[PDB]
Amino acid sequence: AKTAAALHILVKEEKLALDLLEQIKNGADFGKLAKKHSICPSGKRGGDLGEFRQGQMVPAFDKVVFSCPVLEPTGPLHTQFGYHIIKVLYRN
Repeated sequence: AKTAAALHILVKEEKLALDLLEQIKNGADFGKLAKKHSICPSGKRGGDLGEFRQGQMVPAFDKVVFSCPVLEPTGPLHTQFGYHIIKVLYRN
């Protein structure tokens, strides 16, 4: 689509992603979990990038945006920086 609204959490290693995967079902909070675990310069912003086009952050985003349609969180997916879990919205 032209642009998509996406929430993103970047996990350094799968073991933390495994803790993240279980935590959301047991707890359930994608926005707050990004705040708690991102601890990065893009925690406040990466945890809520708003709408952006495929040419901003990372190609793997094209793979998932072309993997699951918007309104359907997907991840954690494989990426060179670690594992990306992304929630897809708007997308237009």
